[PDB]
Amino acid sequence: QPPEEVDVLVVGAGFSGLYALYRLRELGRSVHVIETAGDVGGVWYWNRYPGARCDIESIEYCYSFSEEVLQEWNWTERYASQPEILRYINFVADKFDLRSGITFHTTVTAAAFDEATNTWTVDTNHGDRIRARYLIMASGQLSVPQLPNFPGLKDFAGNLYHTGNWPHEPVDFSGQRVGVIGTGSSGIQVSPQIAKQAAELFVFQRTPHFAVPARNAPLDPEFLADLKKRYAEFREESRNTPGGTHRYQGPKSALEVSDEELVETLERYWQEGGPDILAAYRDILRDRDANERVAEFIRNKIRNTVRDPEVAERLVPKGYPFGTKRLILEIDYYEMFNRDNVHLVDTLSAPIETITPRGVRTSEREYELDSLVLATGFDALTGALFKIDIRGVGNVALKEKWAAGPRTYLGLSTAGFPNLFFIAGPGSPSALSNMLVSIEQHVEWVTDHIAYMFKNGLTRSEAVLEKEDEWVEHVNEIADETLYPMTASWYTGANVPGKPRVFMLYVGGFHRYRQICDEVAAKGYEGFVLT
Ligand SMILES: Cc1cc2nc3c(=O)[nH]c(=O)nc-3n(C[C@H](O)[C@H](O)[C@H](O)COP(=O)(O)OP(=O)(O)OC[C@H]3O[C@@H](n4cnc5c(N)ncnc54)[C@H](O)[C@@H]3O)c2cc1C
Ligand SMILES: NC(=O)c1ccc[n+]([C@@H]2O[C@H](COP(=O)([O-])OP(=O)(O)OC[C@H]3O[C@@H](n4cnc5c(N)ncnc54)[C@H](OP(=O)(O)O)[C@@H]3O)[C@@H](O)[C@H]2O)c1
Repeated sequence: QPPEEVDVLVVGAGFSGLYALYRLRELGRSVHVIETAGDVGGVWYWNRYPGARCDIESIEYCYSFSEEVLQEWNWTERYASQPEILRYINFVADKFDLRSGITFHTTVTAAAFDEATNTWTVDTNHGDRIRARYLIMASGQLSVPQLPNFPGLKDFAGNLYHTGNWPHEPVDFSGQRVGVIGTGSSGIQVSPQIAKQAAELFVFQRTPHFAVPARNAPLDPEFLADLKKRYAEFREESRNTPGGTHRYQGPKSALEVSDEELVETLERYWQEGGPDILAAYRDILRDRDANERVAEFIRNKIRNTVRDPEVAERLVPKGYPFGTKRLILEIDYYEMFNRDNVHLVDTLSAPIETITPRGVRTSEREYELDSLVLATGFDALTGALFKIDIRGVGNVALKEKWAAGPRTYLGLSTAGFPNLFFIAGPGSPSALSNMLVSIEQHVEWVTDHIAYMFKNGLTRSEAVLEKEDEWVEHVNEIADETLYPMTASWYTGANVPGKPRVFMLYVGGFHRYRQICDEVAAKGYEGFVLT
């Protein structure tokens, strides 16, 4: 049961909300959180599909705000499984008694600024009404599942699942004819797991995404002990990087090197595994010819992975630059296609027409299935905010202001909507980074800002409209220096039909972006109106 007035409300109980709750307490503030879900964890609470695993390594993908948590906690594998990560979150939440500051089972529905009192009044599906000086939107980047644009979906007789709203109690596909739609990270992760239990597996792929080997391994518990001795320092280094990790920044250009050098250099990445390949060369995301050279190498690796060249060629990604859809880490995925019971249905030759109660109809045949798994992604970046009637000055709706794409200052706030902050979302580095580094800066930067308003006894913080536009024009200016906006991905909005095709994410580098937020805060929050 939620308090009637509060200094700051936080929506979302994943990494972001939890940390905001922790830190606002530290700074002597009344703070409370509302979360749709039954318990903490966010993505790692929702995404229980089998195979679910982080793609940034354990030693990197973690909170660094607590010397205690760094020293105590023991990660076991190169990449944490979803259960491992959920325990981690449960551990941190227990350590600081965080639930006491959280309402669960509660979806927020509407929020509305009030010029009279400079406060947000905020409503829920339980009928709660809450009044606050600030509202922190920590409701995520990949949180509202999206479903494919297909008729007959409610007719399917068998069992229907989305990977981001997966059952809490494990599913049995034993001896079933199972189908998966979507071959993004989710579809690539969950598929080899089902391949192992199902009688026959049908993988319905549209556009092939580029995937490289994870090469998971046990963590050497002595390497973890040396590291722990300099943990704070290790992390501080990851903060001083474009991507938030120790990924080496290749100084050279993909074009300047010989064919022989390109192969040997990319081969040492392919053997090691992980996503560091993205930065093998300075200009992979800057030059069509550079990219193409890297893209081809990866393409051949794929062809050598599958025995049936016909089926191999169907997996090769075509028509978009390498890296401009999110890069996926695979484990035994392409190898899966060698098994008698695994079938790759290519929806580009043969588009899906409809879901029948027996299964899936493409243009060429019909497929019969006991279960259909939807690994079709999310209403990315804007989706969770959009489900919420957010109204600010002049009764202006958030949804409409942003219909031509997100409009923000530093991604952190928007003109016409004072006292409102978005954690790790459009206009900022957000997902183009180890999201934990993205999430800490933002929680800190916002929370420092709230602390600053109270000490100086102010009550109203708004983005100057000119700066907001200056910023937005800046984000698209740099986006267009790269290869990013030239491909239909969730970054653009291209998976939600009708959504405006614009690249939603800052591309300058976490490092660069964070020194801008620092100068800003340093000059007393330049580009804001404070009263
Ligand atoms: C399957 C998956 C795996 C991931 N893998 C990686 C990875 O490899 N590396 C990486 O850096 N990042 C990864 N990400 C990105 C991920 O978003 C971040 O890593 C991070 O977990 C985000 O945490 P968060 O607190 O910002 O939001 P989330 O974890 O997304 O939490 C948002 C919460 O807000 C709640 N919520 C939303 N709207 C409302 C509202 N109306 N009312 C009440 N509650 C609401 C949701 O239920 C959810 O619990 C992954 C994402 C997914 C989907
Ligand atoms: N290992 C990890 O670290 C991990 C795991 C899961 C998620 N994530 C994060 O969250 C993002 C989501 O990954 P995701 O796989 O869940 O979602 P996604 O990347 O958006 O994948 C969408 C997939 O579903 C397909 N699809 C969507 N609509 C379709 C339709 N109407 N008909 C047929 N196919 C359709 C897409 O094909 P098209 O390409 O042709 O659109 C693609 O194959 C990831 O990129 C990453 O940022 C990370």
